[PDB]
Amino acid sequence: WVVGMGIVMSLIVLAIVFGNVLVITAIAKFERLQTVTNYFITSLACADLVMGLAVVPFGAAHILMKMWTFGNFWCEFWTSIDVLCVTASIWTLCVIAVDRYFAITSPFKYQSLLTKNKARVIILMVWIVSGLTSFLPIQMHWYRATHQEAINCYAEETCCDFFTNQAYAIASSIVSFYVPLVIMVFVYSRVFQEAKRQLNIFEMLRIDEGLRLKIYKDTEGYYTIGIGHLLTKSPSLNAAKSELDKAIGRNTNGVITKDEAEKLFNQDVDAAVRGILRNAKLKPVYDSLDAVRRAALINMVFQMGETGVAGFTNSLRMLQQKRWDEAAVNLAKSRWYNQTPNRAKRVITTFRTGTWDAYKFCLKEHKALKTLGIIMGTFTLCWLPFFIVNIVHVIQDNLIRKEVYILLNWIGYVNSGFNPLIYCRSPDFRIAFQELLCL
Ligand SMILES: CC(C)CCC[C@@H](C)[C@H]1CC[C@H]2[C@@H]3CC=C4C[C@@H](O)CC[C@]4(C)[C@H]3CC[C@]12C
Ligand SMILES: CC(C)CCC[C@@H](C)[C@H]1CC[C@H]2[C@@H]3CC=C4C[C@@H](O)CC[C@]4(C)[C@H]3CC[C@]12C
Ligand SMILES: CCCCCCCC/C=C/CCCCCCCC(=O)OC[C@@H](O)CO
Ligand SMILES: CCOC(=O)c1oc2cccc(OC[C@@H](O)CNC(C)C)c2c1C
Repeated sequence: WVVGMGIVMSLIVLAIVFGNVLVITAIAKFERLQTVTNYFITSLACADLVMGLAVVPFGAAHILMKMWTFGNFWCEFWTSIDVLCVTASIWTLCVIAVDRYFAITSPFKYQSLLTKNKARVIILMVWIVSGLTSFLPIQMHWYRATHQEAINCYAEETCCDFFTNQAYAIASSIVSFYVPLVIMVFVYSRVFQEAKRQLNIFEMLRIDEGLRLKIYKDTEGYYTIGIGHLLTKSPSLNAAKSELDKAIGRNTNGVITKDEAEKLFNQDVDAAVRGILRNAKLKPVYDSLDAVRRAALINMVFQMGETGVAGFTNSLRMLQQKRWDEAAVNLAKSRWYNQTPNRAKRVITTFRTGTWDAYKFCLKEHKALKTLGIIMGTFTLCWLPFFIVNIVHVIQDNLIRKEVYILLNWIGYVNSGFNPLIYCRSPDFRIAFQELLCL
């Protein structure tokens, strides 16, 4: 049965190396992925690669042989490297957390304030400082316990149990794990809050309309481009090409850039708003509404125009009277609900709750932030037990077993393999993985 562990432990090392060398190379070779965030992810993957190559294997040999085989020097270095990788990870995660806060609050929503060069420096500092705090206390022997069971393990070359004194145990854990952990959970929950608060009509309509850069057909079969910019009701592609050229002011050939579609969208939302205040029936309702329900109203007029939306006379009467669940029932009784539901259901829910709850993690940059959060969340779950039980061993020392300790450490080790999987949520990372896997 001890063979079982051997296979189990060998399969783990491989997945850590395979997975992480993939992530490293994906970013190194593909420009679409050479961003500040992915620079920090490289720092993360590096730490898990050194973990898999230099750390886990000698952890498996230690367990399976019930002894150290590698002498005192590598015993010390193995420990110092191990601690480094865990520390450099969590601070890198804390940095990712911080960088995303400054991005989401800056007018340049979703893009880092740091330059690529600036990001290289932060990483280098993280590694240098982590390299100090990890190696130095160990080479200088400041970590060491003085009780007999411990001093015996030191003089014995074949023993490499991590015995420390309670002072270092507290000091190392707080500075290495707890401080960057607690900052990261507090800061990143605040980035999640900013994403949701900063949601506006432009992102809303970008979610339930998409962006296509070449001429397509809507669900009605009318020619459309950009973010739901209708070209003509006519069923002639040349008439649609004719309208595009006039709307942009150049020969387009039925294709546009992201810059050109953005100002059509900006004119379209202006128009739907200008329509609202021009219309007799729509004007009052809009004023009565909070900035969120207002956005839902614009959304509709974007899809249907003022005349069509003013037709919901029953429902418009109640949004004005703040009777939210009564309007929502009358909006479901519609051709609009029938025609397209994935989109209507969201709009109605917005009118109902007055919240963005229906649009959570629908935007690409928001899906991107969720992934990062899943990395962070998983790292916490995998390591926290170990570190909690670490510090419980300092207070009442005779409560946690060596078997329990080692096992909780291995729940940590196995975290070095989860990131590459999680990154399969990113479409940019998928296309990258398959190109590299030749598929
Ligand atoms: C002490 C031993 C065991 C581990 C040390 C590994 C060192 C050499 C590695 C781990 C992580 C690495 C960094 C991670 C990725 C960044 C960003 C990249 O755009 C340039 C290189 C740079 C700046 C790397 C420099 C070297 C680095 C610090
Ligand atoms: C004890 C053993 C595991 C240590 C082996 C050292 C390895 C992990 C280090 C030493 C130099 C490092 C590399 C130096 C900089 C490059 C270029 C960068 O664009 C991506 C990271 C990458 C590819 C690093 C990956 C990790 C690396 C290969
Ligand atoms: C159950 C878990 C088992 C996991 C099974 C996986 C293990 C396979 C072996 C990995 C060794 C490491 C190989 C490194 C990865 C090679 C892929 C790669 O990086 O390719 C780049 C190349 O295409 C540039 O052009
Ligand atoms: C016993 C008291 O614990 C710590 O002081 C401590 O602080 C730390 C800070 C960061 C990383 C740490 O390593 C996690 C484990 O993979 C180490 N692998 C063992 C076998 C040494 C530690 C440790 C063990």
